[PDB]
Amino acid sequence: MTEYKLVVVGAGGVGKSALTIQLIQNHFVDEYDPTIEDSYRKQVVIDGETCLLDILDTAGQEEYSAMRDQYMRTGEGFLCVFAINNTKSFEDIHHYREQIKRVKDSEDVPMVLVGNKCDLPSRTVDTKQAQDLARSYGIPFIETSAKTRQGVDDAFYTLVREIRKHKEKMS
Ligand SMILES: Nc1nc2c(ncn2[C@@H]2O[C@H](COP(=O)(O)OP(=O)(O)O)[C@@H](O)[C@H]2O)c(=O)[nH]1
Ligand SMILES: [Mg+2]
Repeated sequence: MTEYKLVVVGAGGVGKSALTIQLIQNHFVDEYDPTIEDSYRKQVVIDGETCLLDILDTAGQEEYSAMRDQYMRTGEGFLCVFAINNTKSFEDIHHYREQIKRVKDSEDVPMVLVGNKCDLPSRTVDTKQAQDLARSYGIPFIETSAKTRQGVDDAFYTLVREIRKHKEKMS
């Protein structure tokens, strides 16, 4: 009955699509056209509450989408995703958070920092690094693998729990 509008953002290749599809369909996609942006819905139970997750997997294509606009402005929570084997994608995080702050005109937007691909040994971004950045933003940090499903539910559900904290402060 309660809906949650989630948006997944981050540099190309970090695993935004694989994480979303893992969440909704419980499998790991080998390849997914990096230009495809679409929303995915799933009814789930989180801490005993039935809700519908309405999740926008962004792809960053300059072509107009009225759905995208709607989601960024009405998006209640955002997953900011980098890959632990992609130093540049971690450097790109701040750009994403800053543009979310602008859309919401707020420094307190429900948001979670996600370090994806944590099954890979070629790690270049250590946990303390990402934990210190999330400390600065005042948001949770979760390490995930869309391949093995580690942390995937935790990432999306933690975001819902952040939206709940926000919603109950604002009223
Ligand atoms: N090993 C590993 N590969 C991943 C993971 N998540 C995504 N990938 C792969 O990384 C590539 C890009 O993922 P994709 O979801 O298209 O990233 P996007 O551009 O952010 O949407 C694909 O080849 C996926 O199979 C992960 O957690 N572990
Ligand atoms: Mg994609």
